[PDB]
Amino acid sequence: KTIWQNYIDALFETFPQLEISEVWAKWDGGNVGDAKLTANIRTGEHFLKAREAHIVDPNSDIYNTILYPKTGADLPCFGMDLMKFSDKKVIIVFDFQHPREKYLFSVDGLPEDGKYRFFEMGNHFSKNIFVRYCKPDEVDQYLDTFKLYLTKYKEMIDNNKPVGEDTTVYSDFDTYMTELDPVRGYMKNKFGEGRSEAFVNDFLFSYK
Ligand SMILES: C=CC1=C(C)/C(=C/c2[nH]c(/C=C3N=C(/C=C4\NC(=O)C(C)=C4C=C)C(C)=C\3CCC(=O)O)c(CCC(=O)O)c2C)NC1=O
Repeated sequence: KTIWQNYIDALFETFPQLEISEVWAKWDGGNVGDAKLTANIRTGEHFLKAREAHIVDPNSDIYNTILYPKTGADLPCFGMDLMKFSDKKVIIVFDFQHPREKYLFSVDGLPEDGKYRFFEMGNHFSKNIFVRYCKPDEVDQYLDTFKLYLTKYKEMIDNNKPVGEDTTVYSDFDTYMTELDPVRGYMKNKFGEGRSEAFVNDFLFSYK
């Protein structure tokens, strides 16, 4: 059972071609394990990969997924970080994440964002970065907006039909995310340092 189930459903209802090609990890961890990690690789028409991490424990439920489109049409990735940290607190982030360094991407008609702790806005995050904070029982209030972002992304995929498989397009992007993403603290704590290292470098941001 996950509070993110309707977001997850919407994603795969939009892109039903994204089927599991590799289960990269199913790990136990946390307290004596109360933490579980599932890391899947999915592939399908017009995508290089969709890499999906889902970490659950008694207090938290994190769904971290990036759709890497096929290269050749200068399309952004679609990224999400849906984090429940406790019974009282969640953060929802999703965005069009463009692989070009210091390149402003936007989709006119979408909400526009407004500074954050860790990343650099406008650099692999778009003008339409969507970040909200709320209670777990409140997450579906933003589902319709998420569905609009999915609709726009499906439109760009369907209209451009990229076919390239040049993973080096994503090198700067995966390098930036590796450098800046605050995933290491949580991961080491629950799973150990070698597993943390592998998860970040060989699964999350492996195109460096
Ligand atoms: C798997 C483990 C995992 C951990 C431990 C994790 C932690 C994590 N991500 C964060 C922020 C964030 N995370 C993102 C975005 C992303 N980050 C990504 O890895 C991707 C793909 C995006 C795509 C949109 C952004 C923009 C913030 C800053 C939010 C903020 O400052 O409130 C924060 C700061 C939240 C805050 O203080 O408000 C933490 C602790 N995210 C995780 O996924």
